[PDB]
This record gives sequence, structure tokens and C-alpha cells, in this order.
Amino acid sequence: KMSECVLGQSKRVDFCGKGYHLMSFPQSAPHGVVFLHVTYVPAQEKNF
Amino acid sequence: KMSECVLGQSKRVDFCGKGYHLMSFPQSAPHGVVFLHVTYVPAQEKNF
Ligand SMILES: *[C@@H]1O[C@H](CO)[C@@H](O[C@@H]2O[C@H](CO)[C@@H](O)[C@H](O)[C@H]2NC(C)=O)[C@H](O)[C@H]1NC(C)=O
Repeated sequence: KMSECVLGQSKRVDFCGKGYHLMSFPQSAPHGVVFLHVTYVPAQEKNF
Repeated sequence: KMSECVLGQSKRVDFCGKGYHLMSFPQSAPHGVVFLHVTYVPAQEKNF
């Protein structure tokens, strides 16, 4: 995920958050890593 | 695979069946899952 979510834009479904992946930012944690995932989500549909 | 083969279209080779991935349908099995992989296979080539 560090390579595919932070150093790129992934198309893999539900791999870099929920929605359409735009970008991610890492944060360190005591014995691990926290990813902040920024996604695009559509809203307010109409029928045509 | 449930995320990437069923909830979307994958470009990963051989991850969602043999051929060019179109779509997949899940089925429940006892203690497991069965994937029905729908693929696109070209046929009847000519040379040019
Ligand atoms: C396209 O042309 C090639 C030859 O350039 C065909 O390959 C030949 O196929 C025949 C019959 O199977 C063999 O006897 C030859 O040995 C093959 N040639 C070579 C050099 O391998 C090929 O069959 C053609 N493709 C189509 C779809 O007709």
C-alpha cells in the first residue's frame, strides 16, 4: 500500500479506501503505520 | 477477489479467470466461495 496508494493512484477496488482513489498520506504510529486515504464519492443522482 | 472481480473490472492477468475479464458472479459453497468468471477470448485469426 505504501507504493500503490501513496506513490501512485490505484484502480484496485477497496484497496486504498472506499470510493474512487485520489491520494493518500502516511502517518507513523508506535508499531505500525496509519494511512489517510482521500477518495472521490459521487452524490445526488437523477434519472434520465 | 470479491472486491476486485465482482465489484469491478480488473486488468490483473489471470486474477479473475483465463482470458480478458468481463465480469464475475459469486456463488456460496459450504465453508467457501465459488467465482463464475466471464472472460473474452478472441478466435479465428487471419494474417496480414
Ligand atoms: C499465417 O501464415 C503463417 C505462415 O507465414 C501460417 O503458418 C504456417 O501454417 C502452416 C499450416 O499450419 C504450416 O504448414 C507452416 O509451417 C506454417 N508456417 C510457418 C513458417 O510456421 C499460419 O498458419 C497462417 N495463419 C492463419 C490463421 O492462416
